[PDB]
Amino acid sequence: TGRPEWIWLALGTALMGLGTLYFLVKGMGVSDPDAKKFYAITTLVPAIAFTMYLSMLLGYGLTMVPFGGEQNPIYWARYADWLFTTPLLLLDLALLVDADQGTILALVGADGIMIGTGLVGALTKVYSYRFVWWAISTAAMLYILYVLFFGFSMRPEVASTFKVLRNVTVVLWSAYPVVWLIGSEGAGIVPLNIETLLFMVLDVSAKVGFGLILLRSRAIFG
Amino acid sequence: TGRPEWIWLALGTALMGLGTLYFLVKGMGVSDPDAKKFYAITTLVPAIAFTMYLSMLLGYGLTMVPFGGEQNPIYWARYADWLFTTPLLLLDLALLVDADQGTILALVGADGIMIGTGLVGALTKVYSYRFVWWAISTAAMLYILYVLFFGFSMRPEVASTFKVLRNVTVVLWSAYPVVWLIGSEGAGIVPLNIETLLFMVLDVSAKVGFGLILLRSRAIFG
Amino acid sequence: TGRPEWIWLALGTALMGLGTLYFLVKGMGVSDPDAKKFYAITTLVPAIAFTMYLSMLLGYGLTMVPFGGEQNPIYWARYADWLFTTPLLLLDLALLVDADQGTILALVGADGIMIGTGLVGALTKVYSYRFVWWAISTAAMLYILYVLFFGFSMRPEVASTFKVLRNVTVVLWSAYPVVWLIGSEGAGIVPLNIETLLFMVLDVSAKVGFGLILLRSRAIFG
Ligand SMILES: CC(C)CCCCCCCCCCCC[C@@H](C)CCCCCCCC(C)C
Ligand SMILES: CC(C)CCCCCCCCCCCC[C@@H](C)CCCCCCCC(C)C
Ligand SMILES: CC(C)CCCCCCCCCCCC[C@@H](C)CCCCCCCC(C)C
Ligand SMILES: *C\C=C(C)/C=C/C=C(C)/C=C/C1=C(C)CCCC1(C)C
Ligand SMILES: *C\C=C(C)/C=C/C=C(C)/C=C/C1=C(C)CCCC1(C)C
Ligand SMILES: *C\C=C(C)/C=C/C=C(C)/C=C/C1=C(C)CCCC1(C)C
Repeated sequence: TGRPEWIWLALGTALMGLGTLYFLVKGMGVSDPDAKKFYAITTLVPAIAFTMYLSMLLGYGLTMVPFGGEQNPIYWARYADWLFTTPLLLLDLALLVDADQGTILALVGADGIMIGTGLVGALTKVYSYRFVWWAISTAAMLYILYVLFFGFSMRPEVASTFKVLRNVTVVLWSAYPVVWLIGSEGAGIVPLNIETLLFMVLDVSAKVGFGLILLRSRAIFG
Repeated sequence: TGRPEWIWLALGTALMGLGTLYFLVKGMGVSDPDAKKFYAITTLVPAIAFTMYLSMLLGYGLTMVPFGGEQNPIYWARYADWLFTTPLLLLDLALLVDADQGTILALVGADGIMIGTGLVGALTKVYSYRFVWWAISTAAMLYILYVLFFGFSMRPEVASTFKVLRNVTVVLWSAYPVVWLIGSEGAGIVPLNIETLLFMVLDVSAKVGFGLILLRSRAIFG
Repeated sequence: TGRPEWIWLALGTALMGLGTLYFLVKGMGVSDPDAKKFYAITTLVPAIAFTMYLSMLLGYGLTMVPFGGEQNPIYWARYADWLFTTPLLLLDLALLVDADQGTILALVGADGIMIGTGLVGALTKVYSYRFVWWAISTAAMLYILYVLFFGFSMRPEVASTFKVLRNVTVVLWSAYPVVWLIGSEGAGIVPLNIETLLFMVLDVSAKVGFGLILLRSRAIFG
């Protein structure tokens, strides 16, 4: 359409949907309860992402926020996505290592704060304050990464899959705050169509890429 | 008041409240933990519905959405209701059959998508796109119905209650997308006071009717 | 800033943050899973409260609501806080007594209704109706207090800590509806800077005060 970034929202919509369908199919047959648990969280992730990608594509998930002397296009639908899919991704990890729910509770609530403060920042109309929220959200992200490495004898099946996925997580996830900082939500350094591409590549990799590594491994089974 | 559908929102408010009070009373005495679990989910359902019915009655849960060349009255409070009560109803079913949480996870997330996409559609200002969201929401509903029948040796107590409730669920729930399609959110075929009546009858049956069948059966006990 | 209540929002921000940091530090070392579970819920509470306090301080968590012939400043961010932290506080209590999840389900859903109806009332533009929602929210609160005393052989460690915390809860929590009634959301009896102070003292006591009593006791351990 009339938004130059439309193409990347369309690609992302498409990629998230085919990823959802693929994992849906693959999960057909599965009766292993544990595996059952990874399939559900892992298919749901790009399915949610599919709908929020679509909502951005169709314009619904877009709003204008005034700040720094301009009317800025903010895709808020990203935070509706992440709010659910980021804890679910952390859920895949906790289960994979069989995390005490006390740690799961810390991960999921730290995540909510991360995203919730992400969202507040996205929509705050006082230019400098946006970066205050970014910082707090970053701190929660840094806490989550802390736990990923430091908050955790696992079955050797689980170990190599866990370490890979954790590696993929820290590298991908750590990129989100940077893109946010220099893109349209932040200093306005990198234009919106480029930011959206960046987020499209991270989003598909962190959900569909992450999911293919998880789901093709017997780490997930009994 | 000045809205012809006021009477059905008042009736629904009333019926949901007396249903809540009745189940509250009935749950008095109960110490069976399992039964405890069905009473809580089952009383909470029309209690939430009570407040959202009230919010529509009082006008709070109503908003105007512009599309197809008119200003359309959309009761958004329905989705605030369903968002919580529909997974809770699916929760009553999963527990009753002792569903693996992997399936519960699939049901509850598919439900969120259903309602969440329902809501997006309700509020989208591009007339044709509303039906895109309707379709996606319908697909999630069809998936849920799939699991209800196909996603599941149960204690014979549970079986006859389960089958009845599942039957009631598929027939009632399948009616919601139709009403949405031809009523005010959709093609505008059936007027708002009639749609609201339809939704009032489905809502009370699916929550209070469903609940009386559940709660008068020993299916729920130990 | 230009809002006389700014000082109490700043104090509260500060106190909630240092409380979060303190509990974070204290939870360092902890490997007891159960204790793990109380630390996470208990640190998360003022961390959420910290961000919502900040959001009010910075003006984001503030909105104008028209009613009774004036434009009223309503801090909605309080309900975004309570929505998560009040069930979490009830969670600390249920676990401490090892509540059946059927009761936990009743507590947490009754809480959601309480806060959710609190919020509807806060934002309703029909002056008299606000007090209808207040009443319904109060009823849910009274139900929760009912369960706290009546909805529940515990390990004697847990007992004296439980009774104290429950006492602190009933007295603090019962004060919130009163402040709401006579303050700016309600009859407008007590000015906003005074209400905000009241809420700041309750909030810190119910979260940080409550948490210090909980976390310095071996009630939380194995
Ligand atoms: C059945 C399988 C293997 C995959 C099909 C699912 C559908 C979606 C695309 C699959 C690709 C996943 C790769 C994850 C990681 C990334 C680094 C990809 C970045 C995305 C950008 C475009 C790349 C091309 C593709 C269209 C596959
Ligand atoms: C104690 C018991 C049995 C019930 C009282 C609870 C209060 C609410 C009404 C109970 C009725 C439930 C029937 C569920 C299914 C439906 C098909 C009903 C459709 C509703 C429309 C009006 C019907 C009349 C009533 C006011 C009972
Ligand atoms: C390490 C410890 C003991 C505490 C430091 C955490 C930081 C925050 C303040 C701690 C105080 C908690 C008291 C809870 C109950 C209340 C009745 C307090 C009402 C608050 C108002 C101001 C009181 C002064 C303070 C700044 C401590
Ligand atoms: C879609 C899946 C991913 C995995 C999205 C992850 C997003 C982060 C980890 C986002 C982080 C942010 C931070 C740390 C700073 C404020 C802005 C963000 C919300 C983008
Ligand atoms: C209140 C309890 C019920 C049981 C409500 C159920 C609603 C559905 C199952 C609603 C479905 C929708 C779909 C499938 C299509 C888009 C519009 C709806 C949200 C009405
Ligand atoms: C921050 C922790 C607390 C413990 C906040 C508690 C708030 C209540 C228990 C709030 C109750 C309300 C009621 C009962 C009546 C309507 C208005 C309120 C939402 C303030």
